Amino acid sequence: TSCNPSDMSHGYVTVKPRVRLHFVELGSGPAVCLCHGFPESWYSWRYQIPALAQAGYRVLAMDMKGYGESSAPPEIEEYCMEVLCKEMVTFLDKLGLSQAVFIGHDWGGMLVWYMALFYPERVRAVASLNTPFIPANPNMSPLESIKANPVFDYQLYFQEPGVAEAELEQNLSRTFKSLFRASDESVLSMHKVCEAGGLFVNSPEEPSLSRMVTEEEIQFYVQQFKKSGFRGPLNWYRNMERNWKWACKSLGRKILIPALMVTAEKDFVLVPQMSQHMEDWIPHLKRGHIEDCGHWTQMDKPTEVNQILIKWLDSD
Ligand SMILES: COc1cc2c(cc1OC)[C@H]1C[C@@]3(C)C[C@@H]2C[C@@](NC(=O)NC2CCN(C(=O)C4CCOCC4)CC2)(C1)C3
Repeated sequence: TSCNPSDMSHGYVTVKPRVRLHFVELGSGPAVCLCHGFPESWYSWRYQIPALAQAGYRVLAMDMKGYGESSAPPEIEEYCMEVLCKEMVTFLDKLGLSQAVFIGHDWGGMLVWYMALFYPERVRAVASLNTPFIPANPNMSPLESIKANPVFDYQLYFQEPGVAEAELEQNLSRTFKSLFRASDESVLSMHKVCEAGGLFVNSPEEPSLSRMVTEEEIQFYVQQFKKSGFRGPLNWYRNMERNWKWACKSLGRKILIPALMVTAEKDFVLVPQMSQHMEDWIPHLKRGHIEDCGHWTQMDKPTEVNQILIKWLDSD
């Protein structure tokens, strides 16, 4: 049901000089690669690694670049989609892996999406939790698509180096106790974060422990964000220009490999309606849906999650 880090097989792979990637491996069979979201760790797949291995799979759960035991280079440009995706491929190469299944959640959702577009020969199959695939529009700058959706106002507060960093890093134990909750325990409003001066502004001094997590697991995340900081994780937000430009090349291409889109009903930012037309560009796309389910899907509803994937991995 869970995973003891000191009971794992720990692996590391240098993909570039200052850049080594660490992961956790378990099981045999076809190779599955799990890529986490923000601000998390391979540990947030702790309910899915073991169930997946038992279904007959070679599972590799990752510390995405900038997190945990993976390297956190100081340059923002190192964090754009095009640079990260290529490093995934070098990753597969140095293990003798010709192809793989990729399954991403949140930001990791977007990464898994760029692989099936640009490197579909190494991608056996692709799946995403929350994150929808929406083709860029060549005539809407990214800062415009923020005007028309102020739910995303928080991205601007994130753009300035230093600022957002200070808030999340002053008291780490409060940050994760504040963030990792279910929708009905929420202590954040994404409405005018830029104006109010931050996120943890209307949030109590001593948050209560939510129902979903233990006082240990908060310590786990707390200690991982002690070596690297929040500079790395926040920079995944600050490459919107290049990502629009690179992405513009996909126009016309259609992913044709086996695919699956899974939405959650209490994610009020990565909202389900945002994927309504993903079938026009992905003709083979299967779907799933979960209810009562917020953002931290795997932690809230792990059994629903496990059943949907495993039924889909064995379908094709
Ligand atoms: C309910 O209230 C919540 C609100 C949030 C979160 C949890 C919540 O509790 C439940 C957490 C924490 C944070 C700090 C703020 C916000 C949202 C958080 N996640 C996020 O910002 N992910 C980004 C990467 C993937 N993105 C896309 O792929 C495309 C881009 C263009 O098209 C639209 C989707 C865009 C967003 C995920 C970031």
